[PDB]
Amino acid sequence: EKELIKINNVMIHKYTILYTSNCILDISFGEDKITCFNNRLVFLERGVNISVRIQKQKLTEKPYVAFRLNENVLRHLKNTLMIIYGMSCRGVSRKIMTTEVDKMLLNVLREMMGHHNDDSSFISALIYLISKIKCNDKIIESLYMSSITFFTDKVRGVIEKDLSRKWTLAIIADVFNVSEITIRKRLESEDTNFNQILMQSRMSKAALLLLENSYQISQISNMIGISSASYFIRIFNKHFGVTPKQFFNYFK
Amino acid sequence: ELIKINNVMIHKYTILYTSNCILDISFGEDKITCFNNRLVFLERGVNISVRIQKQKLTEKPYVAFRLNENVLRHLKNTLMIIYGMRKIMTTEVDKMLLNVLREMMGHHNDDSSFISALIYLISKIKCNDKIIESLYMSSITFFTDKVRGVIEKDLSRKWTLAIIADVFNVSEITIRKRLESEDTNFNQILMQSRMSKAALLLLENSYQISQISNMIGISSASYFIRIFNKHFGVTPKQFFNYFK
Repeated sequence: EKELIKINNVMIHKYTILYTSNCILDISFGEDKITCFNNRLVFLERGVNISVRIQKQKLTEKPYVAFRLNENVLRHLKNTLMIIYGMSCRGVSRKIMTTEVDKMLLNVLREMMGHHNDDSSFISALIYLISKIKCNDKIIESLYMSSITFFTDKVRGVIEKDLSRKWTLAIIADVFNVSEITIRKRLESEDTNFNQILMQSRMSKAALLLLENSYQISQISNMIGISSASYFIRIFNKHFGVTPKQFFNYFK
Repeated sequence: ELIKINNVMIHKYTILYTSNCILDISFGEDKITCFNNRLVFLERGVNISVRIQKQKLTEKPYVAFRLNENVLRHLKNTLMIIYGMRKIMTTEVDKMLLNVLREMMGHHNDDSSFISALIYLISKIKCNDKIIESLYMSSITFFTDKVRGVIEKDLSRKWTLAIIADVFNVSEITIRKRLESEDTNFNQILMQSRMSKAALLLLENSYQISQISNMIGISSASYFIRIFNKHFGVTPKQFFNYFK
């Protein structure tokens, strides 16, 4: 295989926490850059766009461990911790943060991995994890910032109910009962456009499907409303700077 | 080594780790046993007897956590969030719990981080539903509660049912009857208010019983000691001997 990879156009759709089990992680956020080694934790503010360069330690193994917080769970943390702590602008050091993982936490993380669909015990274990972190002040700010719902999210959340649907601005306009114009403007106010949001959401999904049981490219291509498997690989590659195959191989 | 201790009333939710003791709990006339190395979950407001057996004599038999006002107020909003929408319980401790316990002990006066350590621990115990429910129960505010606060304004002060009437600008009948609908009496509340302060003070400093007797508003030091032994089934002396 190969131990280095570089991936672009990575929007963080949901607050993500990374533990660099097996890899050293260089994150290019805007004109800034940020580095995560080895046994360590990374907090990624919802809604950042990045490039990343990942160097593996062991090539038999998957470069890091990932926690995506769905919107329910993110809402629960935020409220919880804003009662427990509180609200004593934001760039770089406030969005992407790292911290050293002592053996205590390492095993807390192991427990958090076990907890697929047990959100009770997961939000619990996370509150505690965060209680063990220095400069958790900015994590909790970061969670506040990540809770804010934008119209973009409203759109995305609809789209994402079925990505394979053949979505058009015209359709979405209709979903909001608002003029086609309005949608494009509301998005522009939030510095995006529909077809972009659609690209993103598809390519995200595409990527998450690869990393699974796995399906074939046609399947996945179909699953995200793309016609040609050959064609999909093209857009995917242009988007992440890698083909679906390279990517699966690196991660699965 | 071994001691038997009676009529122990819990004002604020309590957990045990039986680090260095095997603990046999009489709740009602059921008797419950926690072997060495066990967690124990104790509804606020309960009255029990315990028989405590130390393994090593140079340690305190156990670790006890008693929860204050802020803490359980926060738990409620918070665990309500995390769960959403059966008095004494015991359970086994793995290495994970065991360490968290340690860290709980080290959050001397850290609200935020203890609250947090706690929430997680709860979530790691089977049938915690019951433990969370026990925490619901303990959050509810009663009249007995309001009284104790007022009694606690100053334990040494000369409380009579008559003076309490004065203090709430209400009849003495109101007082005793609101308690009777809660199936308790003023002197039991006053008993345990004083016996609480007393038992706690014994282990805190090595201050004289005279001082303590002053502190809880008892005129005779002789009088105190006999109330104590009749309450807890051991004298002030043996009790300090055991736990310190």
